Amino acid sequence: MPAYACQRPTPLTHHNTGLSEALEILAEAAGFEGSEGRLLTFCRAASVLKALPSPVTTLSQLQGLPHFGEHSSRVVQELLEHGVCEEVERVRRSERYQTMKLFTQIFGVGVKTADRWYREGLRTLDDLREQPQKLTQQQKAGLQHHQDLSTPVLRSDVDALQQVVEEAVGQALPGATVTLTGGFRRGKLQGHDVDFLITHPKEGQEAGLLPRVMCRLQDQGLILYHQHFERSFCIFRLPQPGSWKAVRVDLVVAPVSQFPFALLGATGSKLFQRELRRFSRKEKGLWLNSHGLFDPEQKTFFQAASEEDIFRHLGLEYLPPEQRNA
DNA sequence: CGGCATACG
DNA sequence: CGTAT
DNA sequence: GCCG
Ligand SMILES: [Mg+2]
Ligand SMILES: [Mg+2]
Ligand SMILES: [Mg+2]
Ligand SMILES: [Mg+2]
Ligand code: NA
Repeated sequence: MPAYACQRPTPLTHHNTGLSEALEILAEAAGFEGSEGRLLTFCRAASVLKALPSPVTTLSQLQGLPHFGEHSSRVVQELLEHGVCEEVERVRRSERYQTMKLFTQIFGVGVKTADRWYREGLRTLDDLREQPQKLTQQQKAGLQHHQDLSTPVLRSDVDALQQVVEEAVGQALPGATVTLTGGFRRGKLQGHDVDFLITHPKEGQEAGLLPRVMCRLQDQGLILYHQHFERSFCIFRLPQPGSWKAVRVDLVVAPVSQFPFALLGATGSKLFQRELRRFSRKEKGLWLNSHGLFDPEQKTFFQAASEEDIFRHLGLEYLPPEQRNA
């Protein structure tokens, strides 16, 4: 088992679901307390289990696996022996965890804002609605639409949204293309948002595109919220039988020369990209981001034509999106 | 021990 | 500060 | 919390 998540296939569904979910609870709780190092380790340990070819049934099977030390091993041991881990259950039922989870799930609210509100004594969404002076317009949108945004987005919803985005993109810039990214490109059947990447085959033609797209979507009555650039974080109005629902949609524009890097970054998973960038810098001496791959010794950028190119240039076996579910 | 991904709105 | 993968 |  290699130590970096980008060195091993990680499928969407796997053989250690309960064990990984418990470790991910501890990762999430670590983040609510600002402990980014412990969040990473618990996330990494969870991802190792997702990469295994069969269920862990005995503690001996953790020996030699990366990112399993005393703490993550004890969690697994308790789950295997009793079906429950006391630490995990204590976190799950704690007022701090449940409220930070509730608050951070609001669009426009992060850990720092949620923590401040928690310390001020706030606990519920109605507590927040009773004091709109404390809210940004973004938070107001997130709170107004919270119920809809808590409902899973389905793959049928994605097809409908892609068509309306393509329509607006086609008027804004003929020949521009729309690619589905994020979790749905990795094969997820549900999600909490839809992610798209837009480019144009002629380098430079994509300049100024996203304002033109957003203006056209807003004119069509499809935009319930947006920030108004090259990234937009929108709430869309999606038709439903006899009504509609609010859906989070993210749009990204990249020049075609950067498209492989932007596609790689936007396809994720989040942990996969963190691990890939860590691997690039620490093992290969190259600096990876959503725009390119930089050799800081020669001061040159690697021209990729495909994701396959990028994996080859990092000396990694290629992984299709469906195997990047770290 | 230091390090833990990286960018844009 | 927020957002995203 | 774990790795190198
Ligand atoms: Mg997504
Ligand atoms: Mg998104
Ligand atoms: Mg230390
Ligand atoms: Mg997200
Ligand atoms: Na949030």
